[PDB]
Amino acid sequence: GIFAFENEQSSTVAPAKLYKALTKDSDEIVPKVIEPIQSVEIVEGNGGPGTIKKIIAIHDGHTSFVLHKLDAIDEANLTYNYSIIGGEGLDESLEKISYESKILPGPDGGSIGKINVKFHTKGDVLSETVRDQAKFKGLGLFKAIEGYVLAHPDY
Repeated sequence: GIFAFENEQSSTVAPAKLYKALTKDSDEIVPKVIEPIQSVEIVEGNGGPGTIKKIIAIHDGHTSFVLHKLDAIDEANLTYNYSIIGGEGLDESLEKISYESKILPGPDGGSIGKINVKFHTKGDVLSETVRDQAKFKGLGLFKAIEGYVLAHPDY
């Protein structure tokens, strides 16, 4: 099954600056703002579509990871599409989770972040907890990165 959700967040950060933090600089920012995440390492690719990162974390004392794959990036349009594709951090009920994001300009030099999240389930149902766990994580990450650039614009 495929279950799709949309979220939109307003931000006061300038669109190109928010976009850069979410894309080019996320590997650097995330471990600062998500304590359990220790590092983000590129394991395949050099930046082409298909580049895979291992997001290494500890949770409840045990190191694991999720794998993150770049599906498409288009800086000129401030768009970025990625999937979570495996590792212990991806629920066993899921083939993958795909994200399609886009940063639009807002009023007064700010931004609007739009994301479309697609859960690819192995079965025909999407467990509520699986859905909610991942939505909390995703929008927490956007908010954590956004909050970082707000408090540390000179990073």
